[PDB]
Amino acid sequence: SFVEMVDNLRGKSGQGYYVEMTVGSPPQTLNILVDTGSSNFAVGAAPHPFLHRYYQRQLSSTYRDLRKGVYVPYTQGKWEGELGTDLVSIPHGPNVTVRANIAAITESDKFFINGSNWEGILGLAYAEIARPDDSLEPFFDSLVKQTHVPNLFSLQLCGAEVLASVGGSMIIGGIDHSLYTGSLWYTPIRREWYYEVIIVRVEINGQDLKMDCKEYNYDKSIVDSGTTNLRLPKKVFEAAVKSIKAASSTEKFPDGFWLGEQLVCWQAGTTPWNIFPVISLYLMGEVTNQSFRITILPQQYLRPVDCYKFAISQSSTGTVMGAVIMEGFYVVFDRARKRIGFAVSACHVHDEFRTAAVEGPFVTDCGYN
Ligand SMILES: CN1C(=O)[C@@](c2ccncc2)(c2cccc(-c3cc(F)ccc3F)c2)N=C1N
Repeated sequence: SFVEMVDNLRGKSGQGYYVEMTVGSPPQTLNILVDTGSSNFAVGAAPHPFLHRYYQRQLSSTYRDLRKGVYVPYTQGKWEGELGTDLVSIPHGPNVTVRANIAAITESDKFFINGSNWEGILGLAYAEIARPDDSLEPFFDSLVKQTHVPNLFSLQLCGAEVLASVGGSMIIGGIDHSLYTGSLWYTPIRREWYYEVIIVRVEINGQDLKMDCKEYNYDKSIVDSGTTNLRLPKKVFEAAVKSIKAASSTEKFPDGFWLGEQLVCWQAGTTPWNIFPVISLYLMGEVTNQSFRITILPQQYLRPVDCYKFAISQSSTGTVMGAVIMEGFYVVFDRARKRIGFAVSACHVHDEFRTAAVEGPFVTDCGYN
């Protein structure tokens, strides 16, 4: 039952959310980043300065070598490992054990994070973007094929001298109605690689950015629990920042802040949330000319570091709806029906004049790549 999966996620602000897993026999306990933006189950499997524990294949009686290496250079860094399979469970998840592919990371650069408290990544996206190629079955595919767990999972990410601690829930194989209020609205998964969606309109304090919607999805828009910020294509970013600056003009900030590098501080409970506007993303609906909107507050896009960082930033690889977006909502990754549902989260942070919202329908191609 889903009650035992509630609060099964933990994290530090800006360093992702992780779920506890065990790998091998006897079971080796590891904290694993829940990542909808990649498709490899990849776990530290050798000593590293930021790892205080790692996967030791030699200690597992059930480990099987696939006799194949994997090398994954990526923009910000890289990881490299060796492929194999082993038994995998999620203690506070479905009561099942599955044989899954595991990339045992032997070498990496700027991949692991100092103090994050996770030792690997659970890529929940689709085979198309798996490394080295799409023949390496992702964890969730193996889980569904090997067990009777329904082809669906949902994420409630709650957020918040030491980085603030965050919590949330990953409900595997269904939807926990206690985790949200109001209605669930669904946007189609445009293609099964990333969790790609289409944004058809963007509003800052009710004011339409009035861009050709192709810009919003140039060259794609994805939902990514493995990204902290709301990331926007350059032209949309600039337009968004312009509008946000204007709405909050009363107070004045350094452009280092708007560039998401500098933090700004008020002291304990004086933060002027009301001076910052709400942001609405309209997502394509299940019905052609129909859309719905998710609206987030400054409490979501200014993330605590008294002090905050502007968690909206520029992207050259399309829109990324990261934690900043997801923390307002209960997000259903309905793989079986090729759609992503959004509803107001029971845990989303807000005040007594505003609240995050999911609302539809609104009547309204925008697909780019
Ligand atoms: C964009 N993106 C990545 O770059 C990657 C990844 C996955 C697999 N292969 C290459 C890159 C990743 C790797 C490591 C850490 C983090 C990370 C996650 C957080 F939530 C916060 C801070 C972090 F640094 C993210 N996952 C995703 N979605």
